[PDB]
Amino acid sequence: MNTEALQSKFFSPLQKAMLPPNSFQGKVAFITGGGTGLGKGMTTLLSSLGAQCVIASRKMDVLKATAEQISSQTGNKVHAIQCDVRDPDMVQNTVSELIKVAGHPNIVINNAAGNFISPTERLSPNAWKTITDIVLNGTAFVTLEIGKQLIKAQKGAAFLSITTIYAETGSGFVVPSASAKAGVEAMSKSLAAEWGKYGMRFNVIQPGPIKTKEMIGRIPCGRLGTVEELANLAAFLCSDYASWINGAVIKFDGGEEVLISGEFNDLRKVTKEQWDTIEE
Amino acid sequence: TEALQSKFFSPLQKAMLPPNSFQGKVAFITGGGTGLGKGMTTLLSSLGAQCVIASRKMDVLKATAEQISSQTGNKVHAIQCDVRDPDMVQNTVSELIKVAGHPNIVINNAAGNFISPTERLSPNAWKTITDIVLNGTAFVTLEIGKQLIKAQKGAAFLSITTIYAETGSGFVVPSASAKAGVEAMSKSLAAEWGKYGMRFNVIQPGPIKTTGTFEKEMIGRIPCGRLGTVEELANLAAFLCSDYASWINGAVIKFDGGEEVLISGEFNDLRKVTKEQWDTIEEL
Amino acid sequence: MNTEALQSKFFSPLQKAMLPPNSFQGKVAFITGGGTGLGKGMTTLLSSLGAQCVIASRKMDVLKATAEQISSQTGNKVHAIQCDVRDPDMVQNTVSELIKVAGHPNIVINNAAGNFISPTERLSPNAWKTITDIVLNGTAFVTLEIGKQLIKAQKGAAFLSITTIYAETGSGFVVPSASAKAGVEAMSKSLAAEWGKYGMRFNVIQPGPIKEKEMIGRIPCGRLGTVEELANLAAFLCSDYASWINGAVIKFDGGEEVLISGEFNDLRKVTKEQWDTIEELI
Amino acid sequence: NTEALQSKFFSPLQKAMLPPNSFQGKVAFITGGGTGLGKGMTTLLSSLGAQCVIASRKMDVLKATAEQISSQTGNKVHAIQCDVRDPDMVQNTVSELIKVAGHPNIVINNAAGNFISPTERLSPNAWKTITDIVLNGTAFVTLEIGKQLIKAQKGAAFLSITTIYAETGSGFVVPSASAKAGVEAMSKSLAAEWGKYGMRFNVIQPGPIKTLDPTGTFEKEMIGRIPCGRLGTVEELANLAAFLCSDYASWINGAVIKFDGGEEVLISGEFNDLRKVTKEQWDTIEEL
Ligand SMILES: NC(=O)c1ccc[n+]([C@@H]2O[C@H](COP(=O)([O-])OP(=O)(O)OC[C@H]3O[C@@H](n4cnc5c(N)ncnc54)[C@H](OP(=O)(O)O)[C@@H]3O)[C@@H](O)[C@H]2O)c1
Ligand SMILES: NC(=O)c1ccc[n+]([C@@H]2O[C@H](COP(=O)([O-])OP(=O)(O)OC[C@H]3O[C@@H](n4cnc5c(N)ncnc54)[C@H](OP(=O)(O)O)[C@@H]3O)[C@@H](O)[C@H]2O)c1
Ligand SMILES: NC(=O)c1ccc[n+]([C@@H]2O[C@H](COP(=O)([O-])OP(=O)(O)OC[C@H]3O[C@@H](n4cnc5c(N)ncnc54)[C@H](OP(=O)(O)O)[C@@H]3O)[C@@H](O)[C@H]2O)c1
Ligand SMILES: NC(=O)c1ccc[n+]([C@@H]2O[C@H](COP(=O)([O-])OP(=O)(O)OC[C@H]3O[C@@H](n4cnc5c(N)ncnc54)[C@H](OP(=O)(O)O)[C@@H]3O)[C@@H](O)[C@H]2O)c1
Repeated sequence: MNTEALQSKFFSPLQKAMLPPNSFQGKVAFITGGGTGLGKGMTTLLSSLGAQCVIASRKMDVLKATAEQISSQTGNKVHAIQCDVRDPDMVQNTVSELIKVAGHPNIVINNAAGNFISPTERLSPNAWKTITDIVLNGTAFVTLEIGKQLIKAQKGAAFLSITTIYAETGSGFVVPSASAKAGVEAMSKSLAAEWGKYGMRFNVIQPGPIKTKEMIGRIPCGRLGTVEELANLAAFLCSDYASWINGAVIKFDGGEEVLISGEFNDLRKVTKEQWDTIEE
Repeated sequence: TEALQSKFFSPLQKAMLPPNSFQGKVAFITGGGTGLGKGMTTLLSSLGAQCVIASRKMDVLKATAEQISSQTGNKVHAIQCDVRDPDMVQNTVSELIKVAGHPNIVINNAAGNFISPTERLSPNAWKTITDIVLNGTAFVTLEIGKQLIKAQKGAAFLSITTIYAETGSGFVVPSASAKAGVEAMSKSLAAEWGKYGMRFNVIQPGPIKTTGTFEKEMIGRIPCGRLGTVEELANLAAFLCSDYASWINGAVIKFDGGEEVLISGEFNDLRKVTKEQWDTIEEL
Repeated sequence: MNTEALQSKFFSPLQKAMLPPNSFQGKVAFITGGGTGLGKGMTTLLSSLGAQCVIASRKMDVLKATAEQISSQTGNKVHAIQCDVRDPDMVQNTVSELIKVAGHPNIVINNAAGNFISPTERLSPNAWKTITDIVLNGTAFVTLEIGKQLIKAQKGAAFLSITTIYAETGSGFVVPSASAKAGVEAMSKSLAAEWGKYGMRFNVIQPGPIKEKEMIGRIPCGRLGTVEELANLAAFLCSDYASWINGAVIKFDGGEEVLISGEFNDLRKVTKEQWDTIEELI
Repeated sequence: NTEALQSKFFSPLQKAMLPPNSFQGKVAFITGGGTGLGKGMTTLLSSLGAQCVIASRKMDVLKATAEQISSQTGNKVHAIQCDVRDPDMVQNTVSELIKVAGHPNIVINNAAGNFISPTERLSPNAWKTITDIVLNGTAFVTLEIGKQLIKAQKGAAFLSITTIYAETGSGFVVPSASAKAGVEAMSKSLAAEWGKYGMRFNVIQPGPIKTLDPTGTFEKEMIGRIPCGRLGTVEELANLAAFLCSDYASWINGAVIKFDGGEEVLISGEFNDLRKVTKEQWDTIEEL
């Protein structure tokens, strides 16, 4: 069969829960940006596997609707907490409330982000600072405060940051996002080293484009990723099956980064007949 | 301090994937008779995969194949193969297709290593490691790949390298070079062979439990406070070779308890500094 | 001869200017943090090679002194401008003065930084934010503003960011710095790609420890680096000899990163006779 | 325009950068020294006073190049015939190098082979050929010189020329990508292991250098993938190589330097394809 058909047959999405039913029972999970997109998918999966989930972002309206929607789907409680992660006080309140309504988290997912697609010369200083504040400082603030509380309580936890494939390579047009996300990965590798002694491990997923265009022509797997596939990976990394995975950075991108970064991968449209000619 | 690590990084050694979830799947595992390869074969077999294992020593291979087979009730086939010989590799792939079918899962795990000052290695010793690790994975991949293209079938490929493949390391230089070559190949074929339904990933393991003071010292370099287990490694490998990971391609996953981030961080040696010392140094 | 002597003989520092005399004549360089340490070293060399340098940091006192000190040493004028790089208004005023007194820069060195060595638990959100602000946002604010000006003027420039070896790997105890520095490296690689069309190139040096005994044992070259050595590498990367070097990250660390990062490098104190024993056992 | 800015601001400086005679008294051993990049590097080092020894398979081209450079610089270049994949030839070659010139201060591993081909069309032997020349050849040369240098209590600066795809991998050049990646891991390993012997090891990863494309349109399309807007030159590469092999770089060890006009960062960046978007198009995307 042709490319598209091989890709569809051999890279078909498996969009159901992977981990055993109720495997996350008795675990508390905290997800920033848990009300939409990737955060929402991860919450849905964790809740449905029995985790007690707490989600936090700026828009209380969307947050409550999502918490209520997942709650009635899974039977398990999702708590919503309004929080701007770039404000240390709201963060401190948020963690205080987190611990009151659920208890110390076993799973912390740093997923809240902001992004502008723009030529960099059209960005104001404030536009840049906004992305940096939400992504990097926001993740630092949440990690610092939860980290401090866990040390005091002598409990550990699994941390996961969702970054991006361009965090490692950089990219034009998404520059403050690229910088801030790169900062997030270094933080994770840093705290994986520093905080092992406290029972805290830190890992990263770098996603490519998830269905939530013909960037597909740049994806060896021949489709966009799905939220449910990403969530399975996240759940695995935040589970006890992955208790020895620490400091890891995992690409979830259908092969996109290796494709675009490989110098001669622009020969991929060259036909059989054209190859016969080149070899002569 | 070691109680927090023991409680919070406790190994979970049972099968993580759903029972019988690899039914109808065929897995080919080089170096399948021992260590990490055995543990991976065991897990895949217990989840219903039909496994084929291949390496040089037939007696160990047969014993392992028989021992797993009676534990799981699913058949494991042994094939004698020196992966550095293209003819033997050809016969092996052919036999694999004959007795089990085209593989859905390919695991390149066969390896050799010397721990030695590089200046003590002969050219032959160097070339041996390169042949087994790099050319062998290549030969296996090339041949399975050609058959899969012919048959219009795809597969998930997995190579076990090491944390020093990315960084290099003194004393394991030929291994470091060959394993790095293995990683570049996976990334290369993830891009080239996606169009054929083949995806390619890599696990970089740290020290796995395979006077006892060296072991104790090794742990001091590990944030998770213990060595890894074979069963944990196999859960990760089975995950990567499962349809749950059908959009995972070109990935490199450290399985090391945090060891690489610890040793590679410039100021991580400051972990030995005590709280009372920190109080003094913060005043300065 | 022993290890120490081999290292001494074969890795000896050459602390003199490498590039041809007056090869930076007609070039203007802007160096943040150029009043102390590595910044001062780099200014001294670029000035001594004929560049018109402009240095910028918070403390006018030290900045004015350094500028006069280098100027009298080299004969070429070094302008000081007071600037907190985390304050975008000051950055805007600073770049405007740079262009007024010297001209559009040909060389831009982002070197201003701050750091705390501390357990991460002991950091306040403010302490964290301060490092992030100086290092990442400061470098961004300076680059944004100068870049905008160079695009408007249709001129290009070579940019250089001084980071560190732990920016790529992370490190405990220096976590806000590691994060901000990694951010700076991603920025450089991003703008190397985006701004090539405008004649701007972006490179990075990752230094190890520059002029304790504990490190020297982790440095294959067996000594700390010198400021003059680092300055030669920086000068090369900001020169027309490196006009095709863009998006590069160069470790300047005596081999330290490869040493500490390599799993079996802890075996480096094993003696010949122990190696005899180890081999026999296998 | 864009071509005017790039031409003006990324203009090649193709003359020697290091001080005249700065390599007098030094000996340099270069594999593949007779052609292309190796030749260019040999020429510069000779011109700065180094005694060069070049080695590869074809004695005819090698001897010609050696003579041609010697006459241009007045400094002797020795040719030695050697297949780097043959450990016995390598041993004889190093022994000759030491007898005719001395223990090398500079070692440049530049000999290579490559196929551009769908991986499916490669025989085992074709794959093995690339691995043997690039990885094993570099190892054999390094192993033998290293052993001699240790025995003599001398050190040296080692340099390997790889490629931008050694770190990323790449379809269509898979044996070469793998072997070159092995070469990089080797440099990093020996930077750590052999520092104690006074040996340092660095790498340059070149992008496309001005020495399949009969019309000239593939080259033109390659340039569109390069921020600097041109291909690199041999003389520029040679300048970077000489810097890394000079005493000015005596504290540079385990480093990997891209020399690529920004190509690798351009192609690796997910959203860099947005460089095609015009000012007017951006005016609408930002207005939403
Ligand atoms: N979707 C993809 O194809 C893709 C690809 C690559 C990477 N990613 C990464 O994956 C993550 C998820 O992104 P997404 O696509 O699901 O949604 P998104 O468009 O990135 O939305 C960001 C989320 O973060 C929250 N947020 C924004 N500012 C906040 C703040 N100051 N404080 C607290 N929360 C804040 C938002 O909720 P509120 O508005 O209520 O504050 C929202 O839920 C991001 O980190 C992104 O970088 C996604
Ligand atoms: N164990 C660890 O702490 C650890 C840590 C990091 C990475 N790793 C990696 O994990 C993998 C598994 O190693 P292990 O610890 O299970 O034990 P091992 O001693 O590395 O196992 C070697 C395996 O490779 C096979 N083999 C060797 N030469 C072969 C050849 N030429 N052709 C075919 N097969 C060959 C052996 O079988 P035969 O003898 O029958 O040929 C044996 O099964 C290796 O790739 C290793 O590099 C292990
Ligand atoms: N020194 C080493 O062994 C080594 C090792 C690794 C990395 N590095 C890196 O190399 C670079 C050189 O640092 P260094 O060691 O020379 O001194 P440093 O302490 O790292 O840098 C301080 C410099 O930055 C300026 N600065 C601080 N905050 C500023 C702000 N808010 N706005 C403007 N300027 C500011 C300071 O001047 P004012 O006080 O007047 O503001 C001073 O000149 C740094 O980027 C550092 O990260 C150095
Ligand atoms: N030019 C570029 O655009 C570019 C780009 C990326 C990387 N590179 C790298 O830069 C280096 C130089 O490449 P190049 O373009 O000058 O030519 P090349 O085709 O890459 O290298 C051929 C050279 O290697 C020698 N050689 C081949 N097999 C040998 C063997 N078995 N033993 C000893 N020598 C052998 C050849 O001499 P004999 O025929 O006499 O044996 C010739 O001098 C290579 O390592 C290449 O990988 C170049």
